[PDB]
Amino acid sequence: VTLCSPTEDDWPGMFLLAAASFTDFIGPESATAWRTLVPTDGAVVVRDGSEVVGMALYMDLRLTVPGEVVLPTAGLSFVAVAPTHRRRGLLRAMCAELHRRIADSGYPVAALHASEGGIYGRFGYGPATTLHELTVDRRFARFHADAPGGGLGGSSVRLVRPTEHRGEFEAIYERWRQQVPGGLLRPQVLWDELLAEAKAAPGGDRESFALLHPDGYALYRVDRTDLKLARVSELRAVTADAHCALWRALIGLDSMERISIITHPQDPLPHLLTDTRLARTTWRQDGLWLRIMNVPAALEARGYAHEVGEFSTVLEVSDGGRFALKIGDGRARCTPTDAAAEIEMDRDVLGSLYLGAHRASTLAAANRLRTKDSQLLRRLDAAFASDVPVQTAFEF
Amino acid sequence: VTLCSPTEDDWPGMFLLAAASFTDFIGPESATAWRTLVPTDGAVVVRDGSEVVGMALYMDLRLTVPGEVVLPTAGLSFVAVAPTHRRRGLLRAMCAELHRRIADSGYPVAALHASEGGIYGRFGYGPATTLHELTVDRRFARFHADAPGGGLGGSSVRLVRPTEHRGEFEAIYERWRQQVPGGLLRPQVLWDELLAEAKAAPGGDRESFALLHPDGYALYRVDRTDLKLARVSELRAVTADAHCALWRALIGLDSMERISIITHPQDPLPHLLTDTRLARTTWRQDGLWLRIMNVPAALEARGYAHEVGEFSTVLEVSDGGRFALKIGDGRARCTPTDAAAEIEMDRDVLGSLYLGAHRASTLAAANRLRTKDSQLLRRLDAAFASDVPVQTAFEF
Amino acid sequence: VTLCSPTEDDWPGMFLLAAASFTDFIGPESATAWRTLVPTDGAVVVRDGSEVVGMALYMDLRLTVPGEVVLPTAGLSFVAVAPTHRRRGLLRAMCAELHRRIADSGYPVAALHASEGGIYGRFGYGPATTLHELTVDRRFARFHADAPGGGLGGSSVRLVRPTEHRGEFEAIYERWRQQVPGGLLRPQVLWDELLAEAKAAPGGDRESFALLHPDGYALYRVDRTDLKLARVSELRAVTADAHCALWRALIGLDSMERISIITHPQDPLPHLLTDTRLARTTWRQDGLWLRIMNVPAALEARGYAHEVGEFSTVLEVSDGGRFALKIGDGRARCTPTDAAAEIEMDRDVLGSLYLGAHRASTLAAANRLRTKDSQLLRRLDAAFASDVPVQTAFEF
Amino acid sequence: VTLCSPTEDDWPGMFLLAAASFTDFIGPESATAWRTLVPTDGAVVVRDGSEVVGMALYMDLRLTVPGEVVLPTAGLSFVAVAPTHRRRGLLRAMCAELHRRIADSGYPVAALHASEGGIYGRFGYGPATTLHELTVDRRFARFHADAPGGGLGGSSVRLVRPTEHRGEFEAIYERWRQQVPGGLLRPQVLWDELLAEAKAAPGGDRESFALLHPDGYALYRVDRTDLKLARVSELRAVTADAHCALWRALIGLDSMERISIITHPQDPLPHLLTDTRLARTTWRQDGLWLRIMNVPAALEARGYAHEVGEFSTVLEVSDGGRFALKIGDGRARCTPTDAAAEIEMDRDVLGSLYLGAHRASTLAAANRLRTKDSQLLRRLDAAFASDVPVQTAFEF
Ligand SMILES: Nc1nc(SCCCN2CCCCC2)nc2sc3c(c12)CCCCC3
Ligand SMILES: Nc1nc(SCCCN2CCCCC2)nc2sc3c(c12)CCCCC3
Ligand SMILES: Nc1nc(SCCCN2CCCCC2)nc2sc3c(c12)CCCCC3
Ligand SMILES: Nc1nc(SCCCN2CCCCC2)nc2sc3c(c12)CCCCC3
Ligand SMILES: [Cl-]
Ligand SMILES: [Cl-]
Ligand SMILES: [Cl-]
Ligand SMILES: [Cl-]
Ligand code: NA
Ligand code: NA
Ligand code: NA
Ligand code: NA
Repeated sequence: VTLCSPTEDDWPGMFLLAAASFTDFIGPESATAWRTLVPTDGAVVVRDGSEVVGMALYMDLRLTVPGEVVLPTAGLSFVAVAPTHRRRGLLRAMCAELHRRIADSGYPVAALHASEGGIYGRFGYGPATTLHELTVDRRFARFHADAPGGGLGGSSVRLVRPTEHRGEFEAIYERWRQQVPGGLLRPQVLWDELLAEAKAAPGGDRESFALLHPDGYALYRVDRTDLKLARVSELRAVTADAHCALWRALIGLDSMERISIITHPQDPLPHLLTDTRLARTTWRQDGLWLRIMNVPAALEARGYAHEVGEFSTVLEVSDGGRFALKIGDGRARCTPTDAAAEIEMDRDVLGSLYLGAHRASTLAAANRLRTKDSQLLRRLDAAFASDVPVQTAFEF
Repeated sequence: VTLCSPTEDDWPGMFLLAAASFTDFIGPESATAWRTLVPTDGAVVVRDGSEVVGMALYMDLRLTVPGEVVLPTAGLSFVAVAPTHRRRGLLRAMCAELHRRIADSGYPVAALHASEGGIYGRFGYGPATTLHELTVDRRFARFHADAPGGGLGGSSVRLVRPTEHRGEFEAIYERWRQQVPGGLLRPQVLWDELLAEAKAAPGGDRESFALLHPDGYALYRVDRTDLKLARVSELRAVTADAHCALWRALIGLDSMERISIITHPQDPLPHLLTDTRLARTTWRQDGLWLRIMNVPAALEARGYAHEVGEFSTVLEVSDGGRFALKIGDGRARCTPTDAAAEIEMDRDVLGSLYLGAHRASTLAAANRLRTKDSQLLRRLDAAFASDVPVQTAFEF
Repeated sequence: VTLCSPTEDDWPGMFLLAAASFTDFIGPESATAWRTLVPTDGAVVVRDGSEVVGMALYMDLRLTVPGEVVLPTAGLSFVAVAPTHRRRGLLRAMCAELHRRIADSGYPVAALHASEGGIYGRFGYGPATTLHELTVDRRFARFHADAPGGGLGGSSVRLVRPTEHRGEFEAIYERWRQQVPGGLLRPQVLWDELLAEAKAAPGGDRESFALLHPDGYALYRVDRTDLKLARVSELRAVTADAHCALWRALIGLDSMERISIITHPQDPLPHLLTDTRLARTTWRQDGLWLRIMNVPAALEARGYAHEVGEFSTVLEVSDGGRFALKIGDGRARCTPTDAAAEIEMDRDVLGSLYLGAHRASTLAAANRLRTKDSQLLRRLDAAFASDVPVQTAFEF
Repeated sequence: VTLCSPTEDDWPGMFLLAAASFTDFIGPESATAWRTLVPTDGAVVVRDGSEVVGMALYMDLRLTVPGEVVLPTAGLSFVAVAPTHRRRGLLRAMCAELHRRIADSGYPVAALHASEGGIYGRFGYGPATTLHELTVDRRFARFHADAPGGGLGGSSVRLVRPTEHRGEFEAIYERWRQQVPGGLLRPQVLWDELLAEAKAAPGGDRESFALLHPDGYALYRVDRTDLKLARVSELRAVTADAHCALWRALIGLDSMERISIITHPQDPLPHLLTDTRLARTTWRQDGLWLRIMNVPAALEARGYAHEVGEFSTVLEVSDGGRFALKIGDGRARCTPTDAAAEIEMDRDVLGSLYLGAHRASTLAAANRLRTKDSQLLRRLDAAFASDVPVQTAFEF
């Protein structure tokens, strides 16, 4: 049982583990496009001797954080252990090796999407964004008088084929991802992938349509089996006008009973309607998970709330260092100290605070975050809070 | 069609409308206990001529708001129009008369629980609290190492019969309701009611049990039909230790597969577990709705966040007045002005901001709240935000 | 195995067979009220030796037929064979004995409600009325401009308790049953029974409410388990105005999603709505079954369509006689003949034609009704057709 | 927003609206075969400026009406408004333009199949045929002694592949459609379409089989997911013998639990069985909708019942003219008058009466049809009634 970087001979055996480990496996044709995002020495395999019984890799990503700051981010993916090799500490050995390489490479944070919620906490990953499915019964949906874009004359929104308006989607997404915490750069090869999934599959998904505004788009398709449900796969809106305009078009899908979308907890859609209760939360789950690789680099890189007045404290991350933390004028200075800790937390808890999805007060109440000063707790809450609500970009 | 205060002759006819309008009607035996909370001239009936074709009333309540401030609150309830008299503007006439009496009586706010989400917005009520159902698959549930009360020696929690420990529940609730925004005073007659529902009913609900801590309780019963589901009807915890201790006991119900509870979005329970994903949000909805009766009285009565620095603005409520609003040191001064408005909103939107459940930024994005100053929006957000998360007390 | 009229000693043993044979058995308390409708020698029991292993009886009923003519009718009911005695020709022996007594007593027709659709055809019973369940999604339901009772001012309909308005229901029903084919006289003891079922049962049915017009009523209750469904148990309307008025009230039940009713195929309700498709047929089945005991007496008693011109024919009922049938001026003369048959049918087929529910053309196409003259078929169709659509009164 | 006849440049944009508006869209390959049935100037498009935001067309059809009379019929289809352009009166403008062209072209009637039951009533369309789904549990099904084709010797019915017996299906259908009200001429291109859908699709429908008699056929396939259900897509029988013979073969499908078919309310199938209750009505809905374009032309073209004696009246269609109507010897004469109206109805109500599906008495009871003479109502009922029951041909 040896842990190595895979050669080109190892990949056929990795795809077999992938096929047997992930249901959604789209096969080696689209594996070619995701492979370009893996750097040299981005991948580890465990061989028994011989076959592949374990793999993990990371991809080079660009993650937007509060203050419209863009961090180089190691995206962990394709993590699998063979059903023949469970409870052998392969995951722990592979994660330990990639984290070593990620840190040495100079990535301040790593990120992943979790197949289960009970695995990644112990390797220092905290859930950092919340997926929030809204299902609108669009037969009852009436827009509030206050709602934008209810005036006479033409609609700004067009119904289009995705593949004929690639340039415009790219441009709108690029604007979106730079202004929103949780935003990821989407490279050309993932746009090739996205627009390939937009066409109908034999005995599979139905054809995707697009609603296009100057400052937003919505990709959607009718459900395979439930022909009265439209699923919005992706809605990117740069302005409140574009968001409302796009939803007026989606509520216009008069052959549908229900529109569902996976969005964020602060989606304004419910407030656009006369009955806020028509936008039912049907599903909630963790989205992006964050491991803070370099605590000082990460805390200094993001912006903080300007409303909270300047304050200093000593933060201890369990096995992650102890730091004098000074926050004022929406910037942080984070420097080594041996002074007594005022705040203690595990590294995963910091990940969960970092994009403003979770409040320090909430984590404190569960004793995940320890301090003996309630004032300092209120000040952390306010500082780490994100002006622009955190959203989830795309699964990787 | 005449609108009057009901005499004792009108009540038999009101109960018939209640029976035909509300399914959960427990009949006139428990109507005697809710009737004590209705003041003289708290009720209006519409007669056709003759029978009752419309009714509405309010009850005298005490609602806790941010800053542990307790407001006299008109609780609207028992609102019904006969199926024979729809679309006749009876609701609008009854609401207009009660609001007149509520205002003249000197209540700064009114509140209700909504049977539908599309009715009460137009009479100035805004959803102010969020109900959040968590369903825990307790077969997988393991408490995090950080979680309080995992040490050796005795449990602090006892399994008891509710009716034998009334005094202790009352005391714990009284402590809870005074420290939590959304808290309501529960008078003796509603404790009589609650402990009567605690016993098993023939072909109805099963027997309620209680878990009792010094600083918290949980009332729960097994589901009528699903015998592997335990429903927590009510969990009141004054300390984080009590909350964790009570949940360790509930996760100890080893004959159950699932524990469900209707709680608030900031419930720390998910963070007490090694797998946060085991506490699934199964249901979300509006809880308490708030109509601000006197804008200056209400805005001046509540506490604000100490973290935001002193700031002044001019708020206009549509048909509710225009005010110079000055917030600093967690207090507000709200005085008449004819100066140009900086913020505009309908009266319902103010209700939704008032207990900190909804962010001004969110409502602004839906154009329910208008300003041309993003800095002022950030400052409102921060100020109106509640240190202690808003919870829902009991339905009325 | 001996077939006899039961003595008062036999009844305890009949109730046990009833309990074991019919689920809906309400027990001997309400068996006292149905027993009054059984004449002396109206009942047969089969004893093994000793216990009751078979029973059947008939009740004295008054059935309205086309031409507002009221026939004395033997109502077959309480028909059961013990599970220990199947395939022993007990049903055939009991039916043969009661039919003998019914004929000798001078009843022109017998009737029953069938537990299965494959039993009673061979004893000469034909399905004569059609039950037709309409389920209205009342959230979408809007009344057509043409619909009666949409004007300003008071409603004619009142929401009442059934038991407080017995006299008025009785009177309206009595008017209804005399003008509608399928109508049955409802004696005092069955009104006692109906108004006893109107009150709520512990772990059973919910409380029944009534909508009362001068010329119609609707009894309804909310479903045990589905709390958004209202079931209309009984709607009697003497005028089109009363029918529309009552449905405007039922569509006013704003807490309900769906109203269901068991009605007849020609119910005008769908045409009262802007969308006829909102009144979905959810269920269809045979209602009342008819055995013509005396062919000439029955054919001469009912009225026929005045529109068809006078015509003569020879009808043969298989083992029921052969008759010269002359129909003109909406009356029939039916006299013995040995002349060649022009029409042949089994006795059950005549039952199915007799109230106008089924067309001779339809039964002819299935070769249940034989003739070599298509003109005669058209003339039978037209003659037997009922001006007033046939309805089902109550189950017995 | 301009309304025009589409050029060949407009069609790509029409197919995109079709794809986004109709789920069942089979794509432009089969759009080529339906396009041949659209005359020059049979189509209208609405452009925004530019893209297609609205379309509607009509096809040249031949509809059989009572008296085996065949009318030229404008078949409205492919009617869609873009979700971006709702509530802009595009449907009303397109329907107004096509109705103008249809009338000027000299079509006496137009017809459509409705996607919802609440749209087309206001443009003068009445539901004229009833779809009636029967589901037979064929494990219990035993044919009555009276049923044709139960004798010894060979079956007349053969199990065949559809595509190998096109000529014979065509011939039988052609005979069927000329003798049945609701019948449509099926042109060669729709037989090409029907026999292309008869073969199995990858991850789609299973292979269609045919039962072939000299005087009837039944096309059927096993359900995609429910492998114990056979769906009869189409059963055409010219004689009662052929209908019974085909059903004896379908009840012979011994691997199936259930046979379902969409048929008409007067289908004799239930009467072919010993238990009529085995043929359960599972579904009912409106089929073909009829707009009478020229009232006199339409009323004079159809045959009437010979049984009703000669009678005269004055019919007023709301905004459709007023006519002296004289019916006798199964023919109508319909001429202009200013004499006082005896009958009044909207144009949609006439459509609903025209093929005999709905009775004037039923529509009168809902006040859709006004007269102060009950005798005249009985005479209309009898006259408009169809000897041959009305069936639905194929959806367009
Ligand atoms: N990284 C890749 N992603 C995808 S699509 C998103 C899947 C959802 N997840 C399912 C399990 C939990 C995490 C999210 N496809 C592919 S294919 C492929 C990789 C990859 C990883 C890079 C190496 C080349 C092979
Ligand atoms: N006010 C009362 N409450 C209750 S229990 C909570 C019901 C849930 N709601 C269901 C509908 C929406 C609002 C909440 N029971 C009673 S009984 C009664 C009153 C009353 C109102 C006071 C007048 C005496 C009669
Ligand atoms: N005749 C009676 N009816 C009823 S209620 C309707 C039952 C539905 N059926 C269920 C099975 C198929 C027929 C209809 N209850 C009773 S109780 C009783 C009799 C009786 C029959 C008369 C003799 C006294 C005992
Ligand atoms: N007219 C056409 N029909 C069909 S198949 C029946 C569909 C069911 N409906 C679904 C919605 C309600 C009405 C019935 N396919 C096509 S494809 C096509 C047309 C068309 C209309 C003619 C213009 C060429 C394009
Ligand atoms: Cl999102
Ligand atoms: Cl709560
Ligand atoms: Cl009925
Ligand atoms: Cl059909
Ligand atoms: Na809005
Ligand atoms: Na914890
Ligand atoms: Na009407
Ligand atoms: Na037959």
